[PDB]
Amino acid sequence: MGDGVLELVVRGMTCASCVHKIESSLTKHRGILYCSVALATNKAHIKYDPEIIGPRDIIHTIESLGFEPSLVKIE
Ligand SMILES: [Cu+]
Repeated sequence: MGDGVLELVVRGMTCASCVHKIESSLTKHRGILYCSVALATNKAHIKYDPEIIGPRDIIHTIESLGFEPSLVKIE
């Protein structure tokens, strides 16, 4: 219970192809309520249910796509 959002700076992902790579690849794992990623600040925000899946798992998941994630939550 209780939602959550976290932003990770995803170094490597930096064109529309990479955007849709992350976004589409994310929108399938349980926990993910909403993804979106933006290249302007090379950020990915994953609105994951902060219970069943953790920042670790998101890190590994994004790493599997070939871009380096590190949690920040800027805004
Ligand atoms: Cu790209």
